[PDB]
Amino acid sequence: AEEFPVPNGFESAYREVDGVKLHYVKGGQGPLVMLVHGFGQTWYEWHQLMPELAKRFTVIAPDLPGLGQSEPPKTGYSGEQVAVYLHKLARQFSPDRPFDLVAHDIGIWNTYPMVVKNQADIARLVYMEAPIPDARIYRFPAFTAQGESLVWYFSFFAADDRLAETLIAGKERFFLEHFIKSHASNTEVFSERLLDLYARSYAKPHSLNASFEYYRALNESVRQNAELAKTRLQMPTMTLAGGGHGGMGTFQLEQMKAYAEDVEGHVLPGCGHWLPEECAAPMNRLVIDFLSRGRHH
Amino acid sequence: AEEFPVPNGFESAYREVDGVKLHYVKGGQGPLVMLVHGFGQTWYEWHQLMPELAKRFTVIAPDLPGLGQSEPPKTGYSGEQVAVYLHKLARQFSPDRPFDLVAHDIGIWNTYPMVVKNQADIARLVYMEAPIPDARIYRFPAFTAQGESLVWYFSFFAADDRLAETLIAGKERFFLEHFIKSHASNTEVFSERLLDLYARSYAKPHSLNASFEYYRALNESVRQNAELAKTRLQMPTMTLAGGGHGGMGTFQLEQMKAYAEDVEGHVLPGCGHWLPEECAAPMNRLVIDFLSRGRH
Repeated sequence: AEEFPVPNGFESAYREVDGVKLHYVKGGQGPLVMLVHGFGQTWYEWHQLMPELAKRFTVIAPDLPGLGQSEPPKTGYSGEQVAVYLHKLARQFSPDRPFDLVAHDIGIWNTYPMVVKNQADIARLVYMEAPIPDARIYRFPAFTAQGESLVWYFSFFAADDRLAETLIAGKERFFLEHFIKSHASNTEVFSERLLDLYARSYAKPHSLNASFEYYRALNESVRQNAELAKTRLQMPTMTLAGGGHGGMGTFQLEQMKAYAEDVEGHVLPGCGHWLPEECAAPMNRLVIDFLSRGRHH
Repeated sequence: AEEFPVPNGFESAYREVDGVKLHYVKGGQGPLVMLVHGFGQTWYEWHQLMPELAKRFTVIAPDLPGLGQSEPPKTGYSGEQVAVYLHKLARQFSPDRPFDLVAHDIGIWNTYPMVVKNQADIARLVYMEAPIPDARIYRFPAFTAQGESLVWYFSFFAADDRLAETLIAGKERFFLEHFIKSHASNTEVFSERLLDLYARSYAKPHSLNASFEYYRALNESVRQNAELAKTRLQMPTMTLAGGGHGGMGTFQLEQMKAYAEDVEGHVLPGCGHWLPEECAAPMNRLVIDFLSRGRH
């Protein structure tokens, strides 16, 4: 079965990596690009970008461990642990050449450690719409003069007693629509049909729990990254952020400058957190152009 | 019926104030002291303090509009709106003399405007365990290196789509236990019985909604207070805060220094947010002694 429709000419498949069955969707020919989704979603957030990239690259979009159709991690949910699975997955398809990486939201948390620990394996990097886990996350506000803040939910999801799963179980579809739209500028792209697809996936009990385990491991990820960040990233990097309601704005590039020697950043006006869906045309263009500076099919 | 047991020598009663039926528990004789509860609770949080205070004062403990056995406000849930009800209630019982005010948690939000606007009516003031709504609240962090922060709940409760009611309905007891214990140092004082009583009260649909409407009005209250704070408080004031897990620590007094000319503060080591229950004896002593400096 497939939780989301595969684009024409792509295949949905699985690869066992360190005892964990990872789902991915793959298509195209050429150098490898791996696209890594974030919270609330699955590989499917990339489905509009994938066909365009596949004209020039071999494209793989995995489901994060525990989310979509991927099994939960056997080690743990900290960035360094999850990054092992994703690095090994990518290297199965590109064992002799570096690959490109695009990541959104917690996709960043789950890839940064393998990028910094295997810099020669990463040709070009695109990060969008989330902080790399570090001390900066403790400076975000609980509450704002406009209402709910961007990341108060970090505390909700990290809370003990299974607070989040206990409250959200059975109400996943309601919760996800609120979470997504509250972090959006162009809310209209989130049709009831699209929200139904995403909600059905994360409502699987192991996926609902997995989602929150990423946040329960956040402080550990921060501790890991404090050490890792002693070495800056050397490969070409691009950051994207939304400039509209729900977006990270200038924070994305400003933090990345501390991590990367070679970074260019863009803030997309009228776009919130969900760049691939809210602002498909400009986001896809920025990504395709940036990756196409390097050798491609 | 009664949601909580009334102490001997006290009466559970109601008064209409601006078309809203307010519940309160009252006892004692002497000058008036009004005790105002906060979120997750009702007049009952004061039930241990009340008999002691009633030896020297007339004591009234109202349920906030929409909570306990009080009807929802017919105006709104902003601090200035709610304060009118509480001010007029107190004046029904103390028309000719200033009265004392003790407030905890959102009881502070719901009283500050009537205190600053009617200073001649307020003899002495005790505020514990919550910020007065102002820009300082925007500095509290969303997340900490130890896990959940103190006030991420402000965003959860203020969120639209009835986010909080929708997620919490059917799980009111579970949620309230987590909320209370996560903000406590002394969790043992919250027995299954006590938690049952508080949960049943705030689970009334209109009370569950009322609870969060106070937070949905918080930014409005901040804006209101920005104007009101141009006038400093002149009456003798005491602040209390918990020094343990869940408490506000030094914030309470430090904020109050910006508001009040005459203020003393205490931080109670080993106590969290729920001072009247977690640390009843020392809290009661400090309140009684502070208020007994005035004629009683």
